[PDB]
Parts: sequence; C-alpha cells; structure tokens
Amino acid sequence: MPGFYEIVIKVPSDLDEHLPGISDSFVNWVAEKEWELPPDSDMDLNLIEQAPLTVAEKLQRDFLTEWRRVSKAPEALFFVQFEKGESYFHMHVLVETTGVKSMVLGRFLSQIREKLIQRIYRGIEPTLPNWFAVTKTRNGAGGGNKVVDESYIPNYLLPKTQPELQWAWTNMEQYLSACLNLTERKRLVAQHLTHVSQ
Amino acid sequence: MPGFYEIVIKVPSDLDEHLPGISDSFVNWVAEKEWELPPDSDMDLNLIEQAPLTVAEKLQRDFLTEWRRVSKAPEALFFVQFEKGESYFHMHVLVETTGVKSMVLGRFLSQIREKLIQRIYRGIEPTLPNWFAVTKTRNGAGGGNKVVDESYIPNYLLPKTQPELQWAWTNMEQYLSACLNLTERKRLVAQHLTHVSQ
Amino acid sequence: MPGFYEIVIKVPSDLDEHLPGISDSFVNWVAEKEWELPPDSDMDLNLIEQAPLTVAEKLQRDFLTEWRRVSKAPEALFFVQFEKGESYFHMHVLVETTGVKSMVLGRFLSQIREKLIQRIYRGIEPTLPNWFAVTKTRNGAGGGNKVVDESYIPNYLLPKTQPELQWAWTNMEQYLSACLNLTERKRLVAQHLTHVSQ
Amino acid sequence: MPGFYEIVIKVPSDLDEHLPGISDSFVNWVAEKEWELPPDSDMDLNLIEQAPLTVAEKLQRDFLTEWRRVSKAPEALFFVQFEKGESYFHMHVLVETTGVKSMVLGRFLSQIREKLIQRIYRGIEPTLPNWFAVTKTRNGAGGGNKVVDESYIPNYLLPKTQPELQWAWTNMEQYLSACLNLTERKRLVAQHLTHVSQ
DNA sequence: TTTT
DNA sequence: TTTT
DNA sequence: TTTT
Repeated sequence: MPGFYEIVIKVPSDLDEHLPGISDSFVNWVAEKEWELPPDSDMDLNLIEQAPLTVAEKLQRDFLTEWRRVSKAPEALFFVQFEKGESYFHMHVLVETTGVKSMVLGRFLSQIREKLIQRIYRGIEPTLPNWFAVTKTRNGAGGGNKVVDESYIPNYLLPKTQPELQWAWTNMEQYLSACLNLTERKRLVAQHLTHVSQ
Repeated sequence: MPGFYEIVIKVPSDLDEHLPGISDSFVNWVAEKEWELPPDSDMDLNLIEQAPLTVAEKLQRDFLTEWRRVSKAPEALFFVQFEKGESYFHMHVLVETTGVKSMVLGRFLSQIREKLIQRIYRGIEPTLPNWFAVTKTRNGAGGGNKVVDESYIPNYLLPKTQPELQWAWTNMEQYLSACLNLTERKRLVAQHLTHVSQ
Repeated sequence: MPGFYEIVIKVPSDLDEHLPGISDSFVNWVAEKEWELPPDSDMDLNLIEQAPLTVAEKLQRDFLTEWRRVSKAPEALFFVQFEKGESYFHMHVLVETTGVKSMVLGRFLSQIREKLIQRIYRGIEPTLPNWFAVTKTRNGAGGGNKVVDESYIPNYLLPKTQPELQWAWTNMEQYLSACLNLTERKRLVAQHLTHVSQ
Repeated sequence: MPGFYEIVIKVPSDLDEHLPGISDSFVNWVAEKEWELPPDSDMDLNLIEQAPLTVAEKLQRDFLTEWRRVSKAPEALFFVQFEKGESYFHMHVLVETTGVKSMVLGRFLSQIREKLIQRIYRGIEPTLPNWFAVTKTRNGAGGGNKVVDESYIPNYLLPKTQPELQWAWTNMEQYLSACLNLTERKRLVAQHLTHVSQ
C-alpha cells in the first residue's frame, strides 16, 4: 500500500501579536462567512468556532488545489482534521505519496507555503514559531520524511473527540459516516483494537 | 595482488538545506528518468528509491569515465555500492591502483571533485560536511592512503543487505550473480568465513 | 490587422570579458555542432559564422517555446533575424500581440529572461549593457510598448543583406522564398516601394 | 582562402625591472645555449642577439606545440618573425584559423598564456604592460578578432630588414629561401608591388 | 636546468 | 552536455 | 481572486 505524509498547519488566533499590520478587508470577508451543520452529524453549536474553521477550510482547499495542479492528478486521497490545541490550533493532513518522491518534496512544500502566504496573508510572513513545517523520523542530522501507514489514523486522529476535534474532511468510502459521528469513530477504534490484538 | 582504494561519496537528500539555489532544470531532468528491475534479481519495488539511484549511477559513470580518461586504461576494475545510512546516503567504490601512485592521488581526487561539481552541480559547492573525502590508515598526522585488499569486501559490503543495500555495480566475473541476489552473497560470505577459519 | 512587438537580443562574442567563469561543457557542446546550407539558398560558406548562429537558433527556439507555453497558442507568427553589428551581434524578432496585452508584457519578458539565464547560462548574469531590453515609443517618462505594423519589415530588415544579414527564420507563406534568397528580398522591396509611392 | 591571426608576443630585456626575483638557474641555462648561422643565409654575427633569440625560439616552439595539441592537427601553417623595437622586443605570428573559431579563441589564448607563465617563468607573472594580448579590428566596444589575409605579410613583415629583423621561421614552400636572404624578400616585395599595381 |  |  |  502507498504511504502517506503528515503536514501540520498552525492557525493563528490573534490580531495584535500574530498578524501585524492586518487589513480590515480580510477580517470583514472572514467574519461574513457563516456555516451550518448537516442533519446527519453529532456536534455542538457552541463548541465549534466560525472564523478559525472558515480559514482552515479555505487553507485546506487551497492546499488540495495546489497539490492537484502540481501532481496533475485530481484523484488524490486526503484526510484533513482540525484538532484544538492548548497553545495554537493545529490541523493534520494525510496526503498520499503518489507522484512526488521525497527529495523534491522540500521545494514543493516551500512553493506551497509561499503561495499560501501570498494568497491568504497577501504576502505577509507571520511571526509564529515554525508554523509551516513537516515532521521527520527523528534520527540525528539529515533525517528522511516521516511516512504514515494505515495503523496511524485510528490511534491518533479517531480517538480525538470534543472539544479537541473541530472538523474532519475525509475522502475515503469507509470514512464517510465517521467524519462527524462519534459512534462510527468509536466502532472503528474498537475494530482496530480487536484487529491488532491478534 | 594489486591493492584497491576506498572513496566514499555522499549523496544529498534535501533542496532547502543542502542545495541552495537549485534550478528547476536539474530536478526536472532527474525526476524524468525512471528505471526498471531485471528479472534475474531479488529486490523490492518500494524499498528502492528513484532520484537518489538516478544521481548515484550518473556520478559513478562520470567517475569511471574520468578515471579511464586520466589513467588511459579502459580495462579498470571497479565495484560501486550504494549503502543507505542514518544521516546521509553513502556510496563506496573499489578502484584498482594500477597506474596512479599515492602522492599524486590528491590532485587527481581534487580534479575529479571539481569536475563533478562543474558537471552535476554546474559550479555549485554543497554545504555538506566533508561530502567528498578519502579515508586514511588512522595514524597521527599526515597518514598515507588506506589500501583495500581482498579480505574487505565480503566483511563490509556483502553482508550489507536490505534496507541498507540499494544498488551494487560490479565488474568481476565471480560477482556477476552476487550483485542483486542475496543467496549468492550469503554463499560467498559463508565461503569466506569457512576459508578464514583455517 | 494585429500589431507586432520588437524585442532585440544581444549575443556575446567573448569569454574573458563577457562571460566570467564559464565552464568547458558549454563551449564543448557549442563547438561540436556544425550546420549546413540548403540547396535553395544564396549565401557564403565563409561569411556565415557557426557558434553565434548555433546559439542564436537555440535562443530563438527557447523563446518560441516559452511564448507558446505562456500564451497557450502554438499557431503564433514570428520573424527572427540575426543582423551583424559593429559593437555586438543583435537579433530582432516580430512576435504577434495575440493574447498578451501590454501591461503584463513586462513580467512575461522578465520571466523569459530569467528562464533563459537559468537555462543557457545556468544562473549566470552577463555584464553586457542592457543586453535584454525592449524598445519604446520614445516619449517622456513612462512610454508604452512600441508596436510594429506591416510597413516596417521591408524597410528595416529586408534591405539588410550581407555581411550584415546572418540568418532569417520566417513563418509566413509569402516569405518562404525570401529568407535566404536576395532576389526575392529585392523584389519584395521594389514592390513595397512601388506600393508606397502612390 | 582561410584567414590568419596576428598575436604579438613581447620579450623582456631586463632583470631588475621586468622579472623581479628570478633564480640563477634560468639565466645559467639561457647563457649556456649558443646558436650558429646556416651557410645559405645573409645576416651578421654582431647584429643578431643570443638570449632574445634563444627565448623567442623556445616560446614559438611551445606555442606551436600547444596549438597542435589543442586543435589536434599537426599540419598547421605558421610564420613567426622576431622584429626589433624601440621600447620592447616584439614577435609576430601568422597562425591559420583551421578549427578554432573566434569566440573560444579568448579562453584558448588565456590557457596558452597561463601555460607559458607556469612553464617558462615557473609561475611568475611579469610586470610588462599588456605583454600578452591580441589585436582587434579597431571599432568601438566589443570588436572582433582581426583577421590576416594574404596581402599583409609582404607589406608589414617582408620589408622589415636589418637591424629590425632578427629571425623569421616560415613553413610555406614559397618562403623557404626568403627567411634569411634579403634578395628573395626584395624580389617578393617587387612582385607583390607589380601585382597590386594592376 | 627543459627537444633526457 | 540540451530537440535523449 | 473582488459587484460571491
């Protein structure tokens, strides 16, 4: 089975310490974009933010479009998950490694970061510590890219629920009902635990 | 029997920390060079890289051509082996000492390094720590060149298998089947161990 | 009728004053390329150079490919002419204005120059005075792009013959025989003079 | 007919102003080399020097060997002439343009100068004003290489006699007797004058 | 100490 | 070593 | 990627 990558995206949450010299048009366009909830979900109307989700969905859509334009393959699997943190809001992704190798991944990631800066931030570099970086295999000096197998999502992304879990955009067929429903996620976690117990 | 030399070559694996200011033509020509596997081998389709092997074969071919042009002898024995490492990818070579002495070897190695920089990197000096250096006999100050006898390959290059072993280019007659097959390598290792046990 | 643009390209002719620090691979590839003459031409074997023509044809082919890739239109009219000068060798072009406006032409020309520098010279900027520039309408401060109509080629490019004329690559149907033959060029000049005399 | 090049070489004539810090081995080897005169000549035993001629013949032999090694053609025409000057001794050459173009001539001349410096002076650059340079066509900025046709030798090198003429090394068949004999040179000059008078 |  |  |  083809491997997957893990790219963490940090979403800011301040205007007087994270985005210096911000404009009124950006916040006016962000705040004027409300969202609703599907009837086949199980979330809360007060535990889900608006502007952070609105910018996270735009960032993930821009990343997906950039990946589809670079790899020239619209049928690319992805699994984005916005998980609430204590210091800064983080978002994980599971992009397949079909096409892109590993040595050229650095230049592609740099170009994606530059495009996201010139698009969302309109050419403004935030002062967040390593807000756009990738993980490695934790070696010494010059470690390779960390790969993601199948036994990684049900042990680090599925058990994460409220209030940590915010929104999960899937693409697989066996995860259409386990995106916003906690019962399907718990069933999948139990199935994985019973499978790995053999 | 004539001795052999051991020259280690370090292959980079990053574009935003190893090759500053890398043009797009180089990576476009490197990524657009796929390779296949021979039917008389025993490797894996996922444990073998593409771009690292593609640049390593080009580097070893350039080194062989430069050695044949300098020594003016096309019948030169060689044994290149690309071994995977923890920090950086390394490649060992076993070039015979027919023609070149030892004092002039430094200038020849410097010229070969300059030619490889002006050819592969097109006049770009990488920031890798001692990426192009030779080994010595480990003495005090001003040690001689380390020679390689016959009892060196089956104890440091043959036991190295997957996932450390990537590709082994041979030239001898008794090593044609022990290049990509693990059974022949194990048989040769056992034969050497039984021979040195007397 | 759609207008045309006039972009002058300067070709160097020195290695110890124009291209500081040039590798031997470039000159080795340039010197190993010989061209012949078609039987339906009328030129000289001594008045036509080799390396300047060989680099000019490559530059014009790269420019045509870049224009076809940017404008996304392979059916683009062009008329390149390499004219010998007293100070530096110059080459004129007649690219149609189908697709590209005038305000975005500056960024496109800058990108084309950067690509030609990173491809031919491979990250080497020559010290020639304004070797890559475009002409204007000669006004005050902020003149627009100089357009080229139909009454411009037979009065500035057709009368230019030997030894000034080196090679003329056309694309029109009425100029297929007036590329290397002086009789057709003289006939076209006489026809234009008789037409403008009314 | 193929053209010819004109490269002027300046020969020093001082040790305490031209070659600072010169070893005694050079002058010891120069002074220990005496030359004679052929019986089929017409020169003088007092008007012909020894050390300038001895270094000029070695310089021209080294230049001829370097040209034959670079162009890979031993059958190369040449016509060297050591002419006495008022300021510094100069030597002219007439090397054919078979093989070498004009753009790569600069790098070849620089390499020849570097080899002559590292071989004759053993890596010592003299302080003579432009002692190793080539002539141009006298234009503005970026003039090409000055070519030498047939009507150039009998009007600038043949009339130059004693005490200006020192030694003329030829290679042609019609100039074997006009190398050291003034009668043949005068006859050739008269023939050229009668030919150009038509 | 130079066409070994 | 540049229309693989 | 600007009269959603």
